[PDB]
Amino acid sequence: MENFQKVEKIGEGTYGVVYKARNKLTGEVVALKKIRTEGVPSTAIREISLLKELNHPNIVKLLDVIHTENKLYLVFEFLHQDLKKFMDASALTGIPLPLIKSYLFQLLQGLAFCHSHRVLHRDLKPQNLLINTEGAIKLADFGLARAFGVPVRTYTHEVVTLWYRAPEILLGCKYYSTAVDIWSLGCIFAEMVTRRALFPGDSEIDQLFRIFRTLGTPDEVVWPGVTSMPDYKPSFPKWARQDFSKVVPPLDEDGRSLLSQMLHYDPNKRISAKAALAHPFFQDVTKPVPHLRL
Ligand SMILES: NC(=O)c1cc([N+](=O)[O-])ccc1NCc1ccc(O)cc1
Repeated sequence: MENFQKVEKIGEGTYGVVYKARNKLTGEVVALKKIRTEGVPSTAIREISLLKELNHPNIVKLLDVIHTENKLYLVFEFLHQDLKKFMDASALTGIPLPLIKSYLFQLLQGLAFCHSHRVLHRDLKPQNLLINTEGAIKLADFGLARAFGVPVRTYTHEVVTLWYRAPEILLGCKYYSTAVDIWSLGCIFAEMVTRRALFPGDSEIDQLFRIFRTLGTPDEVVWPGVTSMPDYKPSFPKWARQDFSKVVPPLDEDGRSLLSQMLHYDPNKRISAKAALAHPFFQDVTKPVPHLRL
């Protein structure tokens, strides 16, 4: 709009183009997201508007929702870097364990807050985890998935990443629960530790089979009800579960314990954000400041 002087093109999310913009008046620097079509559902705008009240230090603030000419703009507080970029920049030496722990602890606080307010993310990934020079990390796009929906790609021929998708979503479950976010975060925690994606599937089935190959093909024993799920097939190969010690070496037993609880197959057995915060892994948590090159 004419109220913003597009500084640059921050990128192209799974909803639309994102710009770093400066408020001509306030001078405020923000992230402006133009949402993808021909009318804008009033149900969507109401849902979105509710999110302006969902404020927490570990949640990227949604400053404004602007509906105009079949176009919807979301104005968000701006942060200089995402975790995907930071991990790549830290690929040679790895992110120090104290910082990994701090980030996981903060992300869990953010999740606990949203979940206590009955708001789910549903599409957590390194790119929507934003960080600043203060050692803070925040979750971006909370609640957008429900307020809207999800197509085959993003909106314009852009492959949607499935690497962080919970198995219940992959097996066709129609009702998501807060557990899907814990799964995604577990996958991200593993990636920060090993410096490699945990389950980098390139198709829905490859995603599911990569999970099965590591955690074992689920059955009625570990996941009651799994064989009755929409896309479950009796023909799925039966893989034995691997040792966590081989999954995220050289993570210590406190870390491996927490991760295994975040990756339980049964959404109901999967640990909650609130409960994870009390896990012994965080007994010595601190808040280190990252070396950020902007
Ligand atoms: N709220 C935000 O600040 C932000 C928003 C989205 N987004 O998709 O809504 C993506 C990245 C973001 N910042 C990190 C960033 C900043 C500058 C860059 O050049 C690249 C990444």
